[PDB]
Amino acid sequence: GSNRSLIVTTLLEEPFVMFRKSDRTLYGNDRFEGYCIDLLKELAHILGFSYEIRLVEDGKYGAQDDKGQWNGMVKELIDHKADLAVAPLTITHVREKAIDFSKPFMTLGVSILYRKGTPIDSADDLAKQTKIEYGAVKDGATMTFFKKSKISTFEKMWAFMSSKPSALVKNNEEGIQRTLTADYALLMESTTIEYITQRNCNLTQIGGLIDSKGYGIGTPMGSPYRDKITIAILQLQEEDKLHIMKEKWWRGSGCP
Ligand SMILES: C[C@H](C[C@H](N)C(=O)[O-])C(=O)O
Ligand SMILES: [Cl-]
Ligand SMILES: [Zn+2]
Ligand SMILES: [Zn+2]
Repeated sequence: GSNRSLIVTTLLEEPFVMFRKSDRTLYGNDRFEGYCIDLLKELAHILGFSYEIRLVEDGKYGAQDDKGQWNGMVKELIDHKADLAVAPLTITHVREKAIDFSKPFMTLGVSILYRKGTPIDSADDLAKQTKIEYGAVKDGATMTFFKKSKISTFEKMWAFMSSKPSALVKNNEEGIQRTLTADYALLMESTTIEYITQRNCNLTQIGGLIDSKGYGIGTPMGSPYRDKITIAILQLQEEDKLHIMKEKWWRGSGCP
């Protein structure tokens, strides 16, 4: 064991982690802002560590291939290339077999992003039909949810998605654009839907939450920092700081 700064793996995703806008050019950690950047700053202060933020090269959250090999931030942790993954990283039972998670700092569920004014009201309506395309981000928790479901409705939807080489999108930005340009609904985590629908009055959430889960800080399996981060998250919750941080970055814009 050594004393050194922690390496934090992450990726770009609004409003969690973004390149802050400046016209003096910025280096290192100073390049970044967002809810997860604030959370990291608070966790580092409480626990007393310095750190360096590195974007994950493949830009992916993490999913397993047919051989069982991981990619994205999960793989960085597995390979011990980072000490912490600080991102909107969904805690899943499958991922827990490969990495460790703090307790959640945010909770959420899968829901549906679609246009307003349609008669679609639930995931069942989407599995019912064919005119409206639907999908999710590739190599993500939401995709894995459908690929692994044993509920008929979601097995059907996975068959649909999986077979269309367009429905599984590279990231949230491309999914949002598809919703804006084609007859397409995005399966998407509810926190990000809240973020988008507060800023785009022509989009809405369709239905409620299809499941319930949390975002946690990821560590390599067995890391001593996992329980420390958990304790610090509980302190930030008790101090009201996770509340302030959410409302800081989910500020919202006027939608009549
Ligand atoms: C984009 C998002 C990624 C998700 N937060 C994950 O950790 O895999 C999703 O899958 O819906
Ligand atoms: Cl980087
Ligand atoms: Zn290690
Ligand atoms: Zn409040």
